[PDB]
Amino acid sequence: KIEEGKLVIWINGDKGYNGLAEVGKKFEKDTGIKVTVEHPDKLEEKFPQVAATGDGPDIIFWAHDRFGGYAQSGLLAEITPAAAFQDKLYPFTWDAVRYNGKLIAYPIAVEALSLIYNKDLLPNPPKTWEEIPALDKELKAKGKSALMFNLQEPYFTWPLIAADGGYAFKYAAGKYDIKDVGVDNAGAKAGLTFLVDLIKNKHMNADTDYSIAEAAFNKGETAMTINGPWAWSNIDTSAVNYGVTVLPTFKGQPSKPFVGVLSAGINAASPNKELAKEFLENYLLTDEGLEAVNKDKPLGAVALKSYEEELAKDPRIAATMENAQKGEIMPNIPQMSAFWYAVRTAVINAASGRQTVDAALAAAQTNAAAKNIEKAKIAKLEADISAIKSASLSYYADESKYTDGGMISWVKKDGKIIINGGFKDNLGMPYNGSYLLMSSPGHEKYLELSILPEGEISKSGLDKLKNDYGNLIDITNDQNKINIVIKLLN
Repeated sequence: KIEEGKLVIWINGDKGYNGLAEVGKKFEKDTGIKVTVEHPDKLEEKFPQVAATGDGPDIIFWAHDRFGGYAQSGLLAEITPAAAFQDKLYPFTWDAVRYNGKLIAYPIAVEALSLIYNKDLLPNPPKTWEEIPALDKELKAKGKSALMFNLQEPYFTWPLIAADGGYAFKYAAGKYDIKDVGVDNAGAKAGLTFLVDLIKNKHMNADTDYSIAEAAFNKGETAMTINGPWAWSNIDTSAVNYGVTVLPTFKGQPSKPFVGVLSAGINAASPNKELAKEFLENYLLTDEGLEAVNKDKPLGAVALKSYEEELAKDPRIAATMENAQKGEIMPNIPQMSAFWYAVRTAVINAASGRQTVDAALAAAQTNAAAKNIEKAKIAKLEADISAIKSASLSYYADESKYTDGGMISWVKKDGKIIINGGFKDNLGMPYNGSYLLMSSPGHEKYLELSILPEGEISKSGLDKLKNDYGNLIDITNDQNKINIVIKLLN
């Protein structure tokens, strides 16, 4: 497994490993424990594999959104920072490294999209999205465009869509509700419509991707663009007088970009959790520690309050932090994968005019939430089946039969359950259909529960019921009233 008495650290190759190695030198100097900083490739997928076998690095640096999945697999240890140390970091950064109720990583850096503008073409960037059309008409008269940014990835268009109410997953009490997606709400409809209106009025092109927008801004063809700190170096080699500021507002509300928090997690299988904690809290997450890493590679905005005030001297870094505070922490749950494809398809379909804004977002809401909504409905259906079996078994232990009276029927009328003018002996009934229990007086091995669910169940849903009860289910009548029968006894 992992050798005791040392620290193995994984970080991406674009992060400051030479400066991080210097922090390890000062740590070895003061403690005698050697620290090796390696930056191998494909570590975001190498870690969950290798750590499942109880191996890997002691500390892993990566964006916070993948750590929630790691925590679900039990690959990350719970960190124990004192309240005194937590106050050294911005409070909202601690929310990016939370799964369930526990802290599972140290926040390091903070990144978000910002508005990048050409100071020669536009010395005063606009504060609102609504004034960009008139700015484009004024700039097109001189052969320039107002704004070009990547429309192919929902990461870049989401700040406008979410500004008026859109959200990925509802965050309630440290937990994300994977059944609640805010893609088809009124706010997302307003944001996407304004984006589509910009395209239909020839202010932007629906085929604009990352490379086309970056090339146009670097050659001084467009006055503005939307990008993150990773693109600054390509603008510096272009030498165009550019600035970085807060994203424009939409309907009086700020744009809400997804916030990415570079985080350091401790391997649950590491025998050096105290060493990792000591290194991260009192060596890396200091003014000297972050400066050494930043001298090797700029971190952008950082979660440490004391050092962020120093980095904020760069107005580009100050703008990145400002847009991040006004944005939404990117959910760290693996259900975001279905969110990305759903929104990506909706934006592309609406931008090219293949669907209406309502039809694109209605499909995306389905593409992002329907499978998780059905998973809950199926589990509640199985909860009723186990409850009916439990109550039927409790009748045997005290009486001498199952149903007693021949048949029992549950049918859901208008909000309540009824047993039809005759009581026998709380079931949510997620599909509002009908339950019916079959048993003839005699024997001890003949219980048959038949269900007539209302609504509809996908093929992936019915197959979930075939993977749980084996051959104990015979699904008939796939048209009109579907029928599910289960033998509650083995």
